[PDB]
Amino acid sequence: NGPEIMSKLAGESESNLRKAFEEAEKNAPAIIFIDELDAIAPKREKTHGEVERRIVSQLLTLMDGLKQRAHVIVMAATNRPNSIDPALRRFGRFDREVDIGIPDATGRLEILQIHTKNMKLADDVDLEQVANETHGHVGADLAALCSEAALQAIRKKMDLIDLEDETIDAEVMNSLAVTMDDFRWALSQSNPSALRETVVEVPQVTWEDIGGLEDVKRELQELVQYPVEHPDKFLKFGMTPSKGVLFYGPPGCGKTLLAKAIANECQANFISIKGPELLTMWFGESEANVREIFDKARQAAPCVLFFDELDSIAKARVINQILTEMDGMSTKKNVFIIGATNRPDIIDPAILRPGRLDQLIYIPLPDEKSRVAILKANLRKSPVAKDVDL
Amino acid sequence: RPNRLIVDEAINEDNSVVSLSQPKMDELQLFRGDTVLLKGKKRREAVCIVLSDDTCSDEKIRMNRVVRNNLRVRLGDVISIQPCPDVKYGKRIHVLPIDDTVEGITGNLFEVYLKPYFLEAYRPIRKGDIFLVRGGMRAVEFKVVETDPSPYCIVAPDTVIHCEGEPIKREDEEESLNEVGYDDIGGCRKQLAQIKEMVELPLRHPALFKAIGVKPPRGILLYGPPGTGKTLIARAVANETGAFFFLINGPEIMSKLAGESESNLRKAFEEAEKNAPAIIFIDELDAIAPKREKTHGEVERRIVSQLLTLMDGLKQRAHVIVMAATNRPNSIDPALRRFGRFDREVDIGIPDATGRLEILQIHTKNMKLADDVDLEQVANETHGHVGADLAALCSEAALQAIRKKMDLIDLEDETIDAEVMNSLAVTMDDFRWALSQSNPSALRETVVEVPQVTWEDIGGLEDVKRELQELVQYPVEHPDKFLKFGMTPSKGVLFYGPPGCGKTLLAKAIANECQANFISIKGPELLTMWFGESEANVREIFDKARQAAPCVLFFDELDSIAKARVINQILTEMDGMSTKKNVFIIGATNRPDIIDPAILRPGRLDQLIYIPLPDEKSRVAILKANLRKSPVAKDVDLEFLAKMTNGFSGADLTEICQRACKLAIRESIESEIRRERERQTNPSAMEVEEDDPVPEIRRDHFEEAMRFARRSVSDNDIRKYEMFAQTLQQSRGFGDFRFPS
Amino acid sequence: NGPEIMSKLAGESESNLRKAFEEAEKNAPAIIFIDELDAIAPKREKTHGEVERRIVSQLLTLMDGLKQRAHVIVMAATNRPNSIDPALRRFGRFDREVDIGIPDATGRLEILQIHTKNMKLADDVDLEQVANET
Repeated sequence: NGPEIMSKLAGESESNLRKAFEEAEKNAPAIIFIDELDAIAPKREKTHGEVERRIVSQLLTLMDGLKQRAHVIVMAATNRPNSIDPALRRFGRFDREVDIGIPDATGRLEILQIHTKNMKLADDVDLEQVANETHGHVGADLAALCSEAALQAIRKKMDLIDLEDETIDAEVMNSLAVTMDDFRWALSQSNPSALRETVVEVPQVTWEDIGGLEDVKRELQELVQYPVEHPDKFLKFGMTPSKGVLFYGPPGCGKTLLAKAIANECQANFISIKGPELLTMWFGESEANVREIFDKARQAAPCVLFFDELDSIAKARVINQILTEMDGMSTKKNVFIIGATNRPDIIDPAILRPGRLDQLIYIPLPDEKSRVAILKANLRKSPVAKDVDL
Repeated sequence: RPNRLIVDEAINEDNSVVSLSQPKMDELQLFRGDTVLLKGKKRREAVCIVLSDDTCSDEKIRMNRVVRNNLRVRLGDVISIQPCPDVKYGKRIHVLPIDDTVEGITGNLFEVYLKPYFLEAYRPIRKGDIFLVRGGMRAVEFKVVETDPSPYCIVAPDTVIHCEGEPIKREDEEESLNEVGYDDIGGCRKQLAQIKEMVELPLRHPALFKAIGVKPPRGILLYGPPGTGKTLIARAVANETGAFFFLINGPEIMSKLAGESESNLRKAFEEAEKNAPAIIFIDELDAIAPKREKTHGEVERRIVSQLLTLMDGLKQRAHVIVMAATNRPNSIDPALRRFGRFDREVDIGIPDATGRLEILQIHTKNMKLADDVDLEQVANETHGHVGADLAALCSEAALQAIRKKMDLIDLEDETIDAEVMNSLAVTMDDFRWALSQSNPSALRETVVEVPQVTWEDIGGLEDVKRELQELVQYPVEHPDKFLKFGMTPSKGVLFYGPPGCGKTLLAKAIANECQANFISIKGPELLTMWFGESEANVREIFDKARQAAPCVLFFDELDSIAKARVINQILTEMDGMSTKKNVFIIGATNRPDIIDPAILRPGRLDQLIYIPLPDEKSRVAILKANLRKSPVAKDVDLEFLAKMTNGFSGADLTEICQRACKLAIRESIESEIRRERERQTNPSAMEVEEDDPVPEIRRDHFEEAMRFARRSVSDNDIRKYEMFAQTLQQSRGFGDFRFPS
Repeated sequence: NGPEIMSKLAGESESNLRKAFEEAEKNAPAIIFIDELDAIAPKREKTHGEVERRIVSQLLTLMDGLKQRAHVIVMAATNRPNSIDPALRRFGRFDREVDIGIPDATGRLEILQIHTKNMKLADDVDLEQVANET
């Protein structure tokens, strides 16, 4: 445990660490686990004493003191890789780093399928529908949602669970099933989501969601699909792939709904940062805080990170912070940078140098077939009368 | 279920006796010589033998005074009766004279007060029973505290005696009356109901929660401003059930030596684990676990980590819950707000106006009030007071009523006679003095409440009323029809108009109509964030709105920072706010062109309702509305004053109904000068009646106050808002077309 | 005194505070007095160690540990109410705050009338005139 080897006296916690690693060495092919690593080894700025430095160095020495024949591996658990003392991210101690991030929409159905096992549900509930909502929930929040819905279904049955019957009879103990509006109450009335950061997923918009623009479809296919679906033919005659286009057009003509379409078609992940999330970096002088949103894109290899209104800081830097990062990013990874704008003349011309952001695709106003496509697309949910022409 | 019955008066003198009805004998089937337990208030009980008589009613029990007081029940209250087959003989119940009517007798009195009184009855005596014995003009009540059998005892005469201790005074009663009830706490009735919902059903039913498989809570945060009795509420919750309290103080486990405070924490959690379904309480959490910035040493980090380890080390079968108490949730070490330690967080905030009446109703209990006082009136004022401040107000008013009676409370009578001790009642101007002369309010932050303005307070604007009804009421009163054909609700409108035409008095009206809470931040509270670079300080004013679910947070003059950021800080927060919560953001402005256009993107703030100048019916409505308090003469016309003031804004004609009041108060002050300055003021032909020259506002006060009227808004600036209304394209273009047939 | 319960060894000043409050509890209706409160309980910014936090918390616990039947009241003495640790201005410890400010012109005549008692003055002096200045 994390703070259990912190709540000892001085000079005794290291005895516990040595005893734990000795018990790991003596036993079978085994695995130790360190929970809450950032409470025993924070960043160097959060170390005002010295006994914590003794614990950290003891951890480093005992970590490097293992043998490859001993067959013991160490798993730690933090929340963000910049919240660790960087003296233990060197080679030999902690290198491979996996990311069990936020579960997505269809990744949320099984996590409450496993919690609704011992609870009798009725036939009106629809786990797919509640899974469709609850953006931002984590597994513990969904356990709390299930418990709150069961408690609301108990609390509506106070007409039988009375004060006159203190000992509760065996009637309601096995004859109460939760219904759908209990879930909607427990979702609506309570449960604030504990999520504000980015989310990686494949989008579900389709190509016919915005019809037309066949030249743009052919161009985006030539710039995204072909360097990843056929990577050998790009090596036959040596053409290097491009690393990003720049859309520009009138405001609100389906730019994001077009940028997500190629991500869905390629089965590629899609992160998205926006305007107000961007310029709040340099309004509060946190300029060196785009490295994390780029190496997060490095971890998910086939992604397409999408800026949005990157001219928002051109009302009066961070363009240079992306600019020093885009050239340092290699090309064997297939991450692409599509940026959107509405005032294309006010942009910095250094972003248009060949190598950084070369293509300039112009998105026009919607034509007729695209208009009937988007008009039918917005009326999926609403039942419309059959004689309503479109 | 025929168990609970009301209690009424009795005639008989026998003790530990409960009255049953002779038509109902065969359901309980217990005879005369059987012992029963009676459930009473505040979790204290007593035991009795039964009597079967006809003088009792069908649902009413006739019982004597001391067991009515041991159950703490009075006339009207309903008690329960149940059989208890665990009757047995015992050894040395510990009797003790708890009164000052002993008359100095000491030694062995128990041969005439105990041994002849108990026999030929099988007298059942529970621990804490307050039965009296009268002998020789000495009515001594023996409240036992140590009973070797459990829970009650039958006293035998062969029981050996143990009475070496000293009789004590009323202090042991003073440590039993603070086993308080639900009625002893007011001002937070909603939060009391919510925390009772959270706590009480696991505690009284430990088996059903394990039976379904739900998780009982492990830590509740009782955050709120200090002094509102956040420790009395936990005592009430624990004592209204069969719990066991344990008060861990804040700096008491900080004032020990090094290496010894953690021993106290381990001993406290071990005592909680060993005992019953219990509740510990940690007062002043932010003194033992502050934010990380306020930790320069390391021993405090050892205490914090010890708290974290012992918090996570509990089991769901142990049935112990932890309540802490801070003042603001950003004032805690955020390593203990994770899942499993402290998640559910209730908010016993500032009591409101009608929430303040019961909190001094409970303090004015033992003080004799007169008939002129009006607790509703003092409750109407005192904005900002908390419960301790109202206790101080009551004490200061009683002290001022004492201090005015120094003519009898003299220096010649050092020992004060029993006259003024029970014949002094507080009157209303004492309360007004103690409110005015003293008691600064300890409140500056926001307040959540439902407003009390009504729709007819500003008449007219029926299109705006229909629009606000369509944008606020229908997504919450009928949430299923918005799901039938999938229209998502909007999340806020933006008013704009001339300055002072009743914007806030219109925005509060829909909050009152929807029975919705209403917070309000203003201009100078807004831009003082970015003038002192506290830009990341709107997250708290948004999640405070998240906690109260049906609220309508109202900005005011949000263009105040457009004289030379925080618009971006609201802008990154509004998109992150979900839509299943029904919080709405109505913002007001006066210069609608200077606003940031990024606030007008669809999704953030879409609707643009234009509030015009007040028309005629709205003018007569607001003019009658401002004259509720002032008595006005019945011949003072108002429809003629309505259609005469034509271009006047709503904030200008609210001024002339204060100028007329000032012009009448001048004449009513001046008329009293000559009446006391009568030359040769003789008792002959004296006006014993009050003449009352100005009893109400007459006609010529308005006829003279109208002469100083001035329209504030010109014509050149109302054309600016009309031009901005034309900048919205305003349904212009093609116009009508028809579908083909 | 203020720094007298600061000039002890570590772990011994709290013994002095407990002995003082015990002597107040045992005796008559009494009054204790704490001079120079801002040297044993300053603002939180002026606390770099932790033993001063132990003294402050000991003062808080012993302050709240009194009973209304004990008849002991506590008077402190600072120079400005923003120069105290604000954890002891809550309800139950230190609420009522009087202000013996600067004496005024005619409030200055009696304060030197009481000092010129044992000094023989002549007839030409005028205490009202010197009171008018200063």
